[PDB]
Parts: sequence; C-alpha cells; structure tokens
Amino acid sequence: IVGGYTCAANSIPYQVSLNSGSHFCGGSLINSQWVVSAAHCYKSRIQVRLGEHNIDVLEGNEQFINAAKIITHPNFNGNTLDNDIMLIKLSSPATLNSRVATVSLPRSCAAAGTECLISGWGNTKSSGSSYPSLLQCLKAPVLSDSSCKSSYPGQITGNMICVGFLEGGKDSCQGDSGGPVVCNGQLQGIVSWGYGCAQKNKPGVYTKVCNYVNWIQQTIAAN
Ligand SMILES: [Ca+2]
Ligand SMILES: [Mg+2]
Repeated sequence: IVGGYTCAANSIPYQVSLNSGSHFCGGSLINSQWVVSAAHCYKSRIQVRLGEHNIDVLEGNEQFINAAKIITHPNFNGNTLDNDIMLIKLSSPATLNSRVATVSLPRSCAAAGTECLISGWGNTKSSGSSYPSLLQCLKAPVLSDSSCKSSYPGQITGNMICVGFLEGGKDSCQGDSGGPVVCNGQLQGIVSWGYGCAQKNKPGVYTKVCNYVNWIQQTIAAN
C-alpha cells in the first residue's frame, strides 16, 4: 500500500497473508473454511496466515493453516485480467474470534463515491521497494465509471471497478494482490491490477466481487 497508514493491530480481522516461504499475496476470510483472493496470485502450494499484524514476528494471535484446495475462476483470463478471483479451502477451519473473523460478501454492488478500506503487506514505496512488517491500510473511494474507464481505455470489463485517487500517491501495489477492498462492511473488491501503483490517472483496478457471490457460494457448497 502506497500512501497509506499502519492499521491498528488485528483491526482487519478478515485479512490473511498467503505465504509460500514468504508473504506473496493477500486474501480475505469469507467462511471459516474459505479464503478469497486473486487468480493471478495462484501457486500450487499455499500456507494461509490468519490473525497477523507483524508478518515477521510471531505475536500470539496467528493461525497458520495450509490450503487444501485452490480453485481459480474457470474464466480467468491472464491477459485482460477478467475474472481475477480464486478460492482457497483451508485444511482445517479457522477458529473465529475477535482477531480472526469473516467479512460479508456484497449484498449489492457499491455506489460510486462509497468509502472503502484497502489493506495489505505489499510494497509501500512509490519509487523502489519497501515491504512492511506491519499491515498497511488505505481509505479510498469507489471511482466514477467515467474516471475508471477513461483511465484504461477499452480495458475495464463489467467485472472490474476502480477504487482510489486520480491524483496519484495512494494505491495498492505488488504484494497487496488478492487482498480486500471492504466498503460498508462488505467485500466489494479484490486487489487485481493497474499500471504500476500510485501513478497519476492510473487508479487501482479491482475484481468486482458483487458479480461473484453465486460462483463463490456454489464453489463452497460443492467442495
Ligand atoms: Ca506475526
Ligand atoms: Mg520484509
């Protein structure tokens, strides 16, 4: 997250770290047994780390649980990034408490201008590279469909939204991929793509989760 602030410890209790020897992506706990993330984050082996604040220090509240199933959206396109969504089934259920909690799926799509919270352990520098120990947060609005589609001509599908700021300086980055955008208590976005991060007129693009509630629930029920 560029231009964010350090979240209060465990204040984002649905945020997970996906680990393959090191943190590589975020995700969101949406059921005791299931995490949702981005398909461009796929790896064949993943350890899910729940209840993290400092991903470099074992502070007590962590639950480390291996992925048992990793299911990318059948219509994921790695060129256009359409349907950039993936489900991970935990090998055992997360134990839900104040520091490890599910986030609701959308009840509807979000209005333009809705305030959201974006979080992750991705790159914090707008030049170079700095990968934080502590979870970072960013408040950002759902952008107008003038602002989003004008920023990426011909590239915003019906399954994408932009969330952020056209002036630059505030965005999600590499390593935030797969993490949450939560607006009014609902998971509306998954960190997906853009053009670098925090550049002028290149707001972050996010998978539009309000299109996927059927796919998510059908996958959960069948696995
Ligand atoms: Ca930790
Ligand atoms: Mg580090």
